[PDB]
Amino acid sequence: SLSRSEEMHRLTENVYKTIMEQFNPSLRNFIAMGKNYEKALAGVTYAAKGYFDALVKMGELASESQGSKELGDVLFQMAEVHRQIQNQLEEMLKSFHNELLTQLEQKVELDSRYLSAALKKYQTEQRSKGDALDKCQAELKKLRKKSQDKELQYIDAISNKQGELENYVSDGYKTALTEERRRFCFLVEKQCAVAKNSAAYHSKGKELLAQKLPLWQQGVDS
Amino acid sequence: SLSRSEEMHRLTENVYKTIMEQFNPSLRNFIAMGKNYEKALAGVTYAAKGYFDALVKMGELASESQGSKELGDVLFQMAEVHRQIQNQLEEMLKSFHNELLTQLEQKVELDSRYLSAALKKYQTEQRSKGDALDKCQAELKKLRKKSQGSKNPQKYSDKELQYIDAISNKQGELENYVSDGYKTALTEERRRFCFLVEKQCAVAKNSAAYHSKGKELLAQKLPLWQQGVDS
Repeated sequence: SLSRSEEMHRLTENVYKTIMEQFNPSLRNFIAMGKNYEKALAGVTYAAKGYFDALVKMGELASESQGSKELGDVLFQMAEVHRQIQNQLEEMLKSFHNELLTQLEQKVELDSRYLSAALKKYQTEQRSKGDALDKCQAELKKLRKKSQDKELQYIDAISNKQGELENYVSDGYKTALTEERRRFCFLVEKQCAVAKNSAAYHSKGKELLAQKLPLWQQGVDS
Repeated sequence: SLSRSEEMHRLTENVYKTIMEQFNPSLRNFIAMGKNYEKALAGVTYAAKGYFDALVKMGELASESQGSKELGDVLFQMAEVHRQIQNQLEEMLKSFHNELLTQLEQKVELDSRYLSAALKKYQTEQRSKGDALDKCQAELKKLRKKSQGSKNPQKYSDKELQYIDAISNKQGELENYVSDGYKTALTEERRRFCFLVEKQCAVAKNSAAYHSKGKELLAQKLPLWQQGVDS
């Protein structure tokens, strides 16, 4: 390591600062934004029922009519398809709250605070092994300049501190990057987890309509 | 129990009555729930945007990361799939509005008033033919009791045959008039339930296109995103 092992230290620092300065505040925004989105979804849930019952009611009247009885069956079936799709939506929504939103809230609420302490702790021991090396060198200097094997004790003590430091930094940086990568990953995963539940929503709708649509269409063209 | 003409006449009156007293009111309630449902979805549309921006921003922060840049793309793709799907919703929405709701709205608005005039016109006309028949048949009975068999003058017998002729004609016109009203009644009734189903179909057709566009975008990318997670 040259005088560039300074960069590695400085980098560990920025990684921690950036998670606090940008990552968490933006994630919070993401959460709030997601919640707003969640709230609108729940809205569709309540309104869906009013519509459902109105379909059924048209269905009943048709089933009670003088000569449009067969159409009552079409209406009921349409209401039925709506009920099932509406249920797959609620499944997705529940998965939106329980696996993405609630999770992220919990993992972000105190995260900056701990990263702060984690960073401070890192710098502290980093500053410690540095001050210990300097003072150790400020001695190998007081000796070499005074001698104008006690020297062998330092040159070999310096190199040990130089090693124990170079591998404390490199070590911090590794952890740091894990810290950064892990937070994005977690986000992506849960997103996938809900996107997967989303798929089961569209697939059921596509499926359900595929079966019934041609029949409803024929009942009309009848 | 006044023949098939009286029974059919009654069904005509009940058919118009059911369209005005139940079909139309329940249809207005249907439109009303349709609109509440429409607003709800519209609500989703707006929130969708903010969510979109958020995703993109996390994507940008990831592309500027040191060792998470890869994930930046997975987020951007998710943002994309979401934006597209969101547009497909806007569409189902537009058809839900332009083909069903607005359509049922003007159809229903002044309907019972026209159905009401239609009913009255039918009732009035079928009552004239009915009264005309009864009077006619009444003057006949009145004429017969003046009969003196073998001695009835030609003036007499000719008049009787004139009435028999007229009764036969009025009698038949009335029957068809009622018989014709009934067919039209069933058509008025039939047509509305049918129009509802049609529009419901059009919206369903739109709904399939949205749901299907969703399954392709996700079934296509999900497995790949599933990999980026695997790291």
